[PDB]
Formats: sequence, structure tokens, C-alpha cells
Amino acid sequence: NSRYTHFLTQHYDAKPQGRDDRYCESIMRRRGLTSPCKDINTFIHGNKRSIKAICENKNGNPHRENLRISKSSFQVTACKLHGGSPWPPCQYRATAGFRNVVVACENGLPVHLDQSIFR
Repeated sequence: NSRYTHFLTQHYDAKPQGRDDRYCESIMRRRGLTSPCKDINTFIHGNKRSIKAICENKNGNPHRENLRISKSSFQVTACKLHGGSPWPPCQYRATAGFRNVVVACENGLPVHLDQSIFR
């Protein structure tokens, strides 16, 4: 369904090279996330099947009001907007990490990433 494919476009990058500032600047443009510039956007790396599994008891627990939190940790990169303007050119600073993630699930699929844990 459409919301799951959208989640993948905004939040999934299987095998990144360097996860530096330039990686952020370039993937944000590539994925169509720069008019206007998103203030922060996080990408998850690794196995697509582990991500889907957060929606079942296999790799997730219930979390807060309507969310799920993963049991396994993932490689992630947060891209944060540097500077005052929300209009291109968008300068980004990258922060690489390794921890569990929080999603919303609908009909068995992740449709939303909770980004409050990367702020």
C-alpha cells in the first residue's frame, strides 16, 4: 500500500557509503525532501524484513499511545538542517547512530517514523 512505500522513500536506505554531511545533502535532494527543506530526517539502514517485523511480536513491543518500539538495534543516520532558511540550498549535518527505533504500524506495515528520539 501507498503509505508503506512512502515510508521507504523518506526513511530507508539499504547500504549507504560514507554517512557524512555530504551524504545527507545529496540523499535529501535525491528523495525529493528539499522544497521546503525538512528540519530533520532520519534514514534506517540494513534489512527490509527486520523493519517490517517491528509490527509483529517477533521484533517489537507496544509503545506509548499508538506506537511500536523495535527489539533489535539498527544502523541509522540523522540529517539535521543547518541555518535559518527552509528554502534551497539546504545544508545538512549528519549524525550516525545505532539503537532501536519507534514506528507506527497499519495493516502489518510501518507507515510512520517517530523522530522525537533523534532530536
